[PDB]
Amino acid sequence: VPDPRGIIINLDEGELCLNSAQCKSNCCQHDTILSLSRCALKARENSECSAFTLYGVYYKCPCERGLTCEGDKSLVGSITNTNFGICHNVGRS
Repeated sequence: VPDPRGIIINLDEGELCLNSAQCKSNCCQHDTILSLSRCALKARENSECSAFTLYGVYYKCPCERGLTCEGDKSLVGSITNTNFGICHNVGRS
């Protein structure tokens, strides 16, 4: 009996997900506070990205391989959870 098989993951983007660690592209995308979440792709250069990640669903997914999330301010009259950085090519050498 080779150890307990609890790691049942690997789902493509465009399908209904609970957390972000279930899809192949680790990005369960939140439909703005309502919580009906569907998987998506990671962010590209000059797009909004979440600089920290939890064990769960994301409002703006993190940056691609070699690019950083630039999370310095982004609070132009803040009431909801709308505070995000921009993807740029700093995390390489």
